[PDB]
Amino acid sequence: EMEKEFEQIDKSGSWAAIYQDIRHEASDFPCRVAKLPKNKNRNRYRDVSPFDHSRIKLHQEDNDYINASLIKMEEAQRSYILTQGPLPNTCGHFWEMVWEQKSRGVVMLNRVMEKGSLKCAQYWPQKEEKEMIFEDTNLKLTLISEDIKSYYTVRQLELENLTTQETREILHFHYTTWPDFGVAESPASFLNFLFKVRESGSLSPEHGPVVVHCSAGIGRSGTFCLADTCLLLMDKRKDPSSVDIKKVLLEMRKFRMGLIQTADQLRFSYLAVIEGAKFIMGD
Repeated sequence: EMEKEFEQIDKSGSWAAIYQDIRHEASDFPCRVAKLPKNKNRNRYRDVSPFDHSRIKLHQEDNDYINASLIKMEEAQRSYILTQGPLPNTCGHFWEMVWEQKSRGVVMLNRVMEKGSLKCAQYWPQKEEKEMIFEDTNLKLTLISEDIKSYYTVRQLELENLTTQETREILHFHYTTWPDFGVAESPASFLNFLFKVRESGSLSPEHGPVVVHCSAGIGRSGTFCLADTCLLLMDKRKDPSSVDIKKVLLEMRKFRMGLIQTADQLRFSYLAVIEGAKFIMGD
């Protein structure tokens, strides 16, 4: 049981050492498109770029670059798009990607402002009567409804391709209570949030991949998809105890660098999977 490894790592207080080992073993692939001069202002952080082989390409010949990666989990049969929080100049690209990739859900794990700085542009409308038009990509975005809860908020958005006037409903799942520093004591509310996304259909194979982002698109975003995939694998396998979280994380890091940004986040991912596995187990 992953839980035994957990308590072992706890007794010997070796979380930084386990986490460091993941950093060392993680894949390294080129990110040459991300690093081209003409793309400097499409990247929020210099040290966080999508690998060329897994990057999402916008369907435009001007510049197809967005800082976003397709994380395709073979065995789990789940795909995710991990991206950075949009920039003042990349909100049109963001919604273009959502349109072109046929996503049904957007999962946002940060607040627009955290620790007194902007982590992300205000990329969706806050009022029904003031829609947003992204002129560079010819999309219209309308707030349809908003359900604010204690730990998260779910919004129904209407995205319209102004070129063809097709419309789709996008579900926006906004986790609003990740603490500014470190991680929560109990994974309970994070798990609750994950199940709400799942229940929405947003993760389901009839749709394009869910779009997941925080500020850089690797820390909280990595936690979300790591926990989801681990739980999915435990449900599907004949031997659930066979699910190795470290091996899943390294597989995911083949598709985007830096997933899980601290040993705290690693430990929390364990916690979430272990606690979550209890519902998944039959209770």
